[PDB]
Amino acid sequence: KCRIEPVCLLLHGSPGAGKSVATNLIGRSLAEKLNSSVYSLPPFDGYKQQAVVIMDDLCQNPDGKDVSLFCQMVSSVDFVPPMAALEEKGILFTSPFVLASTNAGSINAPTVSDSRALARRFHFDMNIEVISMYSQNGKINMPMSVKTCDDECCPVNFKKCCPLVCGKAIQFIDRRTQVRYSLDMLVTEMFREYNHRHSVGTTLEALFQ
Ligand SMILES: CNCC[C@H](Oc1ccc(C(F)(F)F)cc1)c1ccccc1
Ligand SMILES: [Cl-]
Ligand SMILES: [Zn+2]
Repeated sequence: KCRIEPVCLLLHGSPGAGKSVATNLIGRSLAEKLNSSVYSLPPFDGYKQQAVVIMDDLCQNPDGKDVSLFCQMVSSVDFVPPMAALEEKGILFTSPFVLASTNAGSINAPTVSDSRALARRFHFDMNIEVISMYSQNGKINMPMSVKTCDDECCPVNFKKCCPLVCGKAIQFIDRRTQVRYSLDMLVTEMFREYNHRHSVGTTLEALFQ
């Protein structure tokens, strides 16, 4: 149990809510801070210890295999993804971030213990809301949402701003506290938690716990 636990995000949205756009942008911003890239987990072909793993469109009813793998990934246990069937060598999983999206209001695992294990691991658990101006027919308008903002915007974690970044088009709502974030703000939060987990103070604290 020598690995720092990945920082994990779950986004709940609807099919047209731009869930995958959101995880892609959050993921890329975080990955760039670590000089790395994003890897989408095929539901481990192509995994190369990328800093950010994305799991898009989690089903509402994961089975025991889904639960088991996810709980390996998001933990402090050394974990070698299964690669034998791909005839590739075993390598330790080291991604410090895992982002997931789902259309489910609530994920329901097979047992309530399983549900507790998932809840423990989704540190950030947010609803996506698309702002009505930027949605037609239940589908987010990407041309509108990617259009560069004027200079009233100066983003923290991106080189330029658009409504996707600063909360004009999409917002993220904490499911426990109802606190609201722009995508940019959420990246700041996720990287702060990463820095917290990797700090000397935190790691030395664990010697006494
Ligand atoms: C095989 N069952 C559906 C595939 C699977 O769905 C999942 C649903 C939930 C979870 C968990 F456990 F909540 F993390 C993990 C996976 C999934 C979805 C997207 C990416 C990887 C795996
Ligand atoms: Cl149980
Ligand atoms: Zn903006």
